[PDB]
Amino acid sequence: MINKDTQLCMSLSGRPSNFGTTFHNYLYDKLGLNFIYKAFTTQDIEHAIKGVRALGIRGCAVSMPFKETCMPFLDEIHPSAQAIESVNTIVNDNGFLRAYNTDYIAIVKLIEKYHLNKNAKVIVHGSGGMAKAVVAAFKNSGFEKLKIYARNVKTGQYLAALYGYAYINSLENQQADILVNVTSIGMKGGKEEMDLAFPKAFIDNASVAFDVVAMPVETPFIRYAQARGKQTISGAAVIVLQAVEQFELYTHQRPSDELIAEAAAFART
Repeated sequence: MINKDTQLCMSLSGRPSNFGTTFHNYLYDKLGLNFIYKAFTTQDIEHAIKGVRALGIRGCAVSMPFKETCMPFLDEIHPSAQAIESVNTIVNDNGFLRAYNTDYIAIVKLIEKYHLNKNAKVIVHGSGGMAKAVVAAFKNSGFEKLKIYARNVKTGQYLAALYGYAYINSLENQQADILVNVTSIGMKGGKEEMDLAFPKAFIDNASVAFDVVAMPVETPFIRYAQARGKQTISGAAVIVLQAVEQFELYTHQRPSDELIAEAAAFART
């Protein structure tokens, strides 16, 4: 039951999804919070962000293609967003817009949650999407042994140079303990849906398979890792935790694990 004091939280993207509108509104209801959430789009990021401030909108998720173009209009870029020079979350504190990156925060949190060993050898396959957030999260968690495997050579080399890691154009001779997929390989509907993000021989020799692809959870990479009894981390965990972190920033409440799982189930539908 909306009233004048209800706070609006929102998202801005070139192609809005229903995930956050479903997920956040469910949790507001369950937690007794006088908040509503809606996804929006725009063709004018400048006046959209200036609008969020002027209208007293509390919270705004930022998606492609605005994660960098929003930044000139914000008041304070927090370390999560500084770490990868990209914003996915804005919190309006009485007109002062503070910027975060909860994809980065989520990845750091999952590294910790799964007790990944900073002495282990990591290979990241991919140079786009979540690659930068992944690479930075590992670096700032103290991992020194990481290689970026990617088909885009210049972007691959850049990411390695920026974070003090190495670039490889192939997997020959390489061993690794932690395999992370940040490509579109395995994505439902993609041309690479039924492809492996890493070769079986590589997965066999690894201990951890972390696939940032979220749909399906059971990509060929994840499924094979499970068939070999390896530890797995799925992209669904990333999407959910990054949303939870936004929710907590906006409302000052962290929902329980039980309610997050119900909300996630409500929103996958």
